Amino acid sequence: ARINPTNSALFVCDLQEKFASNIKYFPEIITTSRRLIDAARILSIPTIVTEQYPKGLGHTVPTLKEGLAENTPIFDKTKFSMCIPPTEDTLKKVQNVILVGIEAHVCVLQTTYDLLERGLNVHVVVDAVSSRSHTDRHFAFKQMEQAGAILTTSEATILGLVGGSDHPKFKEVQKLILTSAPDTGLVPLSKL
Amino acid sequence: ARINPTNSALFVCDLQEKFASNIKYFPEIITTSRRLIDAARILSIPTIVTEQYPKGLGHTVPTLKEGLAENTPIFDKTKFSMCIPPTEDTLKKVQNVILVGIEAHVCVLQTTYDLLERGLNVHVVVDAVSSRSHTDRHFAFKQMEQAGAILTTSEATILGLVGGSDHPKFKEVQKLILTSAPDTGLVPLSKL
Amino acid sequence: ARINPTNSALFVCDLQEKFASNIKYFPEIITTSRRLIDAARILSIPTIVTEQYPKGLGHTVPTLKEGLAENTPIFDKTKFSMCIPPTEDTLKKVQNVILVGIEAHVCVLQTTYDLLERGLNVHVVVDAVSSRSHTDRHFAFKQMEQAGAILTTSEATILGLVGGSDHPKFKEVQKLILTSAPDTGLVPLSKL
Amino acid sequence: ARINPTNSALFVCDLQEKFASNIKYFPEIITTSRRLIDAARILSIPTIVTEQYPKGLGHTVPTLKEGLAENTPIFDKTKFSMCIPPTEDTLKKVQNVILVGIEAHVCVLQTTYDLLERGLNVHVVVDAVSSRSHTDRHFAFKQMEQAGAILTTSEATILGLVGGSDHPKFKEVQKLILTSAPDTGLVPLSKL
Repeated sequence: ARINPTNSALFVCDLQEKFASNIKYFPEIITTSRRLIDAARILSIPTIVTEQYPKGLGHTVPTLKEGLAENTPIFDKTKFSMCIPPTEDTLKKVQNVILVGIEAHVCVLQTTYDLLERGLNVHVVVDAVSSRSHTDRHFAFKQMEQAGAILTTSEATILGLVGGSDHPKFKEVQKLILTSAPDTGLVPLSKL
Repeated sequence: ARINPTNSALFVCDLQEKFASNIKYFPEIITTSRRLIDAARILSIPTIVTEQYPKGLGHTVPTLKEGLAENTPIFDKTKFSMCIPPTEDTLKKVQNVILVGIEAHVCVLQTTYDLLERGLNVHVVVDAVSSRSHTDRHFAFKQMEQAGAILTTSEATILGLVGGSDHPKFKEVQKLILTSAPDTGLVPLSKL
Repeated sequence: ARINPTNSALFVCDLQEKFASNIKYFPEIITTSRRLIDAARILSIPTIVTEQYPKGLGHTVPTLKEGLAENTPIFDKTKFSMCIPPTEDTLKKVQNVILVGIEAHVCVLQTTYDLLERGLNVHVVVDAVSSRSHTDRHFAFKQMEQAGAILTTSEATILGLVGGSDHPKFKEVQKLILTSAPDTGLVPLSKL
Repeated sequence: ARINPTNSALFVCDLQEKFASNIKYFPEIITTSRRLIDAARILSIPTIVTEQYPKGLGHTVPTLKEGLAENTPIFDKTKFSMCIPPTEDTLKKVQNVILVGIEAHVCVLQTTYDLLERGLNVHVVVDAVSSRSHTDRHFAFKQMEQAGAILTTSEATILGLVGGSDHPKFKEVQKLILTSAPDTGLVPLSKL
């Protein structure tokens, strides 16, 4: 599974502001999710944003909306998976889904399962995906891996999409990754 | 393997009183196993409970018993695996087994092996499964995933079973997960 | 792969005296390797022991020799893999090899590759296998896992062989695991 | 996948001067990469070196060039993968690639994928591979192994190539591994 700007879509899973206080490393996950949003906008990659029950949970964080392409749709849902009817038009035109968003073990995991069933490759951006619980997040990644999803990072994805430093949009995406993505406790303390 | 209340069974492995002093995170595992017992009762999911040598090892912890459906069967065994004659008819009806309890590397692991041989999918609830030794538990999970068992968490499992906030039993199961399941030392301390 | 006393052999890899100063958790690995030596003797499981360059690295630690049955051969070698001509006949009569010993990333790993090629299932006893370096040991397990070897522990293996407390040899092998196996730093320290 | 000096090539990717201050464990990785370069020269294993945009990033670190086998090609590139036309003839002669170098999640990962696509076995030397970010490096290895790359270590590789202590070049390669390769924090802390 080799991602490029013409065979991939970005899915933004339920990144709503009323979650903030519960989600682990939420500020970092917003920062890094915005990088992927910008990258998708620069690389003309179709972006889908969902919102879980926005009547109670509010809408997508403003900063993320501000990076979205002019015609990016935002679909509301009560089903955990992002694979709802109005997303299928986008899904027919791509072979890869890049996934960011929250409750890795719920909406991100169920989405991942649905996309894999449909024969799509799923690229989970671990530094842009989190849960209320560290354990739920930790094992969400394992379940996604077991099922065949690629566990990747923001900088790996962004540079993987352009393939080389000669890419027409390399300088634009390089600006987004000038500083390393903020740490989200993914790397264990080292044994001496 | 997509779990729902109609294609799954809950298996409760040997969570007995005399194990309290020896099993790592025993109190936590009891709390979290009870959540899964409750979810199964709510969603009409058949529950099987076993006990190993109940005369020596005690009976199932009261907190767990108190959550069981009116006619949930409790079977005693000497075999490590829960796949014993009295459980065979339950297994014939289901495609998935949700697994909690102890002897992670013994009874839980051997149960897992036996179920996979029978063609069942196994969903090991890591935050509800433990051992006397941290090392035994850690590599039990690795052995299960190697064998093809799914390493999942209680909250992932509960919400996975309902699939969305419009499920008629969503509000009932939502009570079970109001607070995150207690930590059982599954996530490594991270470095900067 | 389901291990039992009639389908398995124990392979003891190069647990020699001069490694004592240059192996992480050497005393712990000897203690635990002796447990598997004991279990194999009790259960009539054929045991094969090797020695690499005994003139320059010393002989098998006395504790381990004392646990071997009256027969049990000790083969010297210069090749890293324990798969030398004298071991070929034992391998033909079994489907599983339980593996303990040192140079996880060298002698243990190469033995593992050779055995899997011969069509044998390999069960690596992680709490009885080590290296001079933590990194070499850590990724040795990952390499073994990748090739299809099972990463197991001493108690999991010993109890896995008997399958229940009604087994005629249960109480005899239970003696070997009354106390948990020594801790060889294999579990990540966890975040609060 | 059984590496020997006659079926293998060493790929050194983008270990250049301007990366020195922007790569975790750069000095360690250079020391360890030099061990593999020396081993390849000793064992007459074909070595290939790439440099990414050497106009801006400078050239291969002097110490590494000092050890290179006599007729070693060094190719420049802007594409992240080492799999460029000039490397094709080398790759048609081998079944195994040993990989060291930097942007674990960029050059090394992209090279790894390209190599695996060509039906080559990839041996990733984890103690000679790193990134600017720990998280990027950590998941680089995960993505590599998901794709089928072997995560190995320098000492495992050197000794794996010779097969035994009676190899005509064993004493020569043994000098390179007299001390353990410098630690790069790859093993999870288990005890403070």
